[PDB]
Amino acid sequence: SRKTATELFEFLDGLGISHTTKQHEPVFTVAESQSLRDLIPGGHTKNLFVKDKKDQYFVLTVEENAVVDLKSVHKTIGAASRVSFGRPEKMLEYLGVVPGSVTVFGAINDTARQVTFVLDSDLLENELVNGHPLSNDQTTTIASKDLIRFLEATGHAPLVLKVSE
Amino acid sequence: NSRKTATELFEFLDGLGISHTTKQHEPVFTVAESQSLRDLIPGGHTKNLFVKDKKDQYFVLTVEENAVVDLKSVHKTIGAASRVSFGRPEKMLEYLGVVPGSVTVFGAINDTARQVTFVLDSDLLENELVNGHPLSNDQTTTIASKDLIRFLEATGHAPLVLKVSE
Repeated sequence: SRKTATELFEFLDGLGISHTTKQHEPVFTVAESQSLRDLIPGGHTKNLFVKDKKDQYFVLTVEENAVVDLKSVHKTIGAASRVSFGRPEKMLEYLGVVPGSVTVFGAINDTARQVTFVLDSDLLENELVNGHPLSNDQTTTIASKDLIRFLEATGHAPLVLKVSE
Repeated sequence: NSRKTATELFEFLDGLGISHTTKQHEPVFTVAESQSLRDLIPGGHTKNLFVKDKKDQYFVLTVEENAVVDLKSVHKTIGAASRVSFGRPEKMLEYLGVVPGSVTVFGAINDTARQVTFVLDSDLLENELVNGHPLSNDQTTTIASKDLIRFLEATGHAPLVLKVSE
């Protein structure tokens, strides 16, 4: 069963992870999305859901303005081939999210631990990081060190690697 | 309000003598799927910021997909009256004939009242070729960067070519 935002917050509370959240209308355009980010301190995350030819799945979580070279990233992350995008059926199955609502907090839904989470080194140089708490009408801030603790608590030992250009 | 079809756009470009090529594709939404698609399509890929100032002067800033615009300062570069604010969907549809998820520099063809000032980032125009959705997000169309300027001019939009990216 996919978790709700409330269930995510409760899980963070049980872990002793502090969080704050802004409620907002979902945003879509380039200027409106940026305008919203600029009101919310911290690194804002974006996620690449990918796989290799052996059907090993990864989420690469990077800062919003970072660029990943999809032709080469496999070599950094230990993938079996050049990566391909993961299709939505496995994205739903594993992370409980749909396109437009992808979030690193989706780790909580991957109870079979099919996804390897990679966190970009530069992203974690931010004191605070942001993602949607399983809903796109909220943005939640946690400490970057607590993102690691969150992932570990869901059974996902993250790889911290430089995947951004 | 004008809301032309992709066909109408192509015919307009044909009458201008602007060569175009288009890739048909399912619409893409995720980060990796969008990037994978861009990597198959040569040229600079465009993204657009639809903004206004306190005097309700509207602008479209068209930049390369991986560029960043400093929204706190860009008004000084483009000659706006104040720090800019995002343009809301009503006016975006009224002027450009586009909705969220389908914003495109080709929407200039819909701005028949010429309410929007188009600004092209100078770095973007160093690409020989540039890409945008031809008024539909299941296609991506490539034209020469100099032809993007010709297209804008033809629609009655003299573009400002300025460094608006960081």
